[PDB]
Amino acid sequence: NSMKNIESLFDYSAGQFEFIDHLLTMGVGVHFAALIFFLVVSQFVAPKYRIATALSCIVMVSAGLILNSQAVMWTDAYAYVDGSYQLQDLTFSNGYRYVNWMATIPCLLLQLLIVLNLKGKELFSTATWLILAAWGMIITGYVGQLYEVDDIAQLMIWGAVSTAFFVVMNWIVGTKIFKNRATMLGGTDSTITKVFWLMMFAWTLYPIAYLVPAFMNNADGVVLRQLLFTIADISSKVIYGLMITYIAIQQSAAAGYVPAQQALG
Ligand SMILES: CCCCCCCC/C=C\CCCCCCCC(=O)OC[C@H](O)CO
Ligand SMILES: CCCCCCCC/C=C\CCCCCCCC(=O)OC[C@H](O)CO
Ligand SMILES: *C\C=C(C)/C=C/C=C(C)/C=C/C1=C(C)CCCC1(C)C
Ligand SMILES: CCCCCCCC/C=C\CCCCCCCC(=O)O
Ligand SMILES: CCCCCCCC/C=C\CCCCCCCC(=O)O
Ligand SMILES: CCCCCCCC/C=C\CCCCCCCC(=O)O
Ligand SMILES: [Cl-]
Repeated sequence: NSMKNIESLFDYSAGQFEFIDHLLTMGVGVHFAALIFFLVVSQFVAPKYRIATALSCIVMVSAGLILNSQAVMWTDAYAYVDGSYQLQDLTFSNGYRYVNWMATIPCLLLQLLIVLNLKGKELFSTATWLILAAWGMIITGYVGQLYEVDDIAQLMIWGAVSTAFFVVMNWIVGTKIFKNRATMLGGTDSTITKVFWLMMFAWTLYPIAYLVPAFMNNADGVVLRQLLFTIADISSKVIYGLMITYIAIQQSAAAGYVPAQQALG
């Protein structure tokens, strides 16, 4: 997993290396700061939607820990020798991000179905096919990135299969959204449409980072990839969670829940 990724192939100047480390540690503070927000505001959510904010708290920490682990692993592996940071130990890899995706993605999707006001049979059903679709996407994508150094052909083929799941996944998401927004309260039938387009954008940065080894196989591609993941993380997890929370609170007010009615006031 360490020799299979392109990061183990290049030396990095002090600028490139300190910039990556600063990206990873910044994502930590952003997520753990967001955690405190999602934690505090969960009281302003009616019980019907409160799980939606608790799932954001889980994502914030699941991502913050992996990011924090990525930073420490980033430093342990490289040592400044003769004007450039050089690989010293095989401990860094992007594979740990994919494991973070197996957990955060089901949490990001489940809280979307909760603000849409699904329940019972359809919730457990729609939730089962989206996760198995996301898992199939994450796994096929994990196998392909194991060849981002040896077999680029395999990366493409596995990337194609992973994209097949991605398309099917979003098709189910969009279908459920536009077939259930009329049920949403407080005027959130418009906000949920915006969250969807936020989804379609942020989630599409990952496959672009997945392909950086194919069109920019250099140290500046390693920096571009992490910069892409950083933009994607902050949008698919933080901003996405803020919109989900705003929707959760808004409907809580419309339903007559006072802590949300006084919070928005
Ligand atoms: C040889 C390797 C095997 C190739 C196979 C891997 C490719 C999978 C892609 C599409 C089919 C799977 C998706 C089919 C989804 C049908 C179920 C569904 O979508 O229903 C959900 C519903 O909208 C909510 O209740
Ligand atoms: C490896 C490449 C394989 C080929 C893949 C490339 C082709 C992509 C085509 C469509 C994307 C669909 C994205 C999902 C967009 C949301 C669709 C939706 O919301 O559902 C329709 C709705 O019911 C209407 O009102
Ligand atoms: C941290 C949050 C999320 C939603 C991570 C999401 C990742 C993806 C949607 C990755 C998608 C890929 C596809 C479409 C095909 C190439 C390989 C990937 C797994 C990177
Ligand atoms: C309520 C407080 C909100 C902010 C959360 C706490 C802020 C923590 C700040 C930095 C993250 C700590 C982990 C980064 C490690 C830095 C050293 C390294 O490069 O590995
Ligand atoms: C591969 C694993 C498939 C998982 C299937 C989906 C499981 C989702 C089950 C529900 C978890 C969230 C429960 C929150 C519901 C809130 C509504 C209520 O309070 O009754
Ligand atoms: C660690 C928990 C794993 C959970 C797996 C359950 C989800 C399975 C979904 C579809 C898997 C499709 C990927 C094909 C596997 C072959 C790739 C390989 O050889 O490693
Ligand atoms: Cl991530």
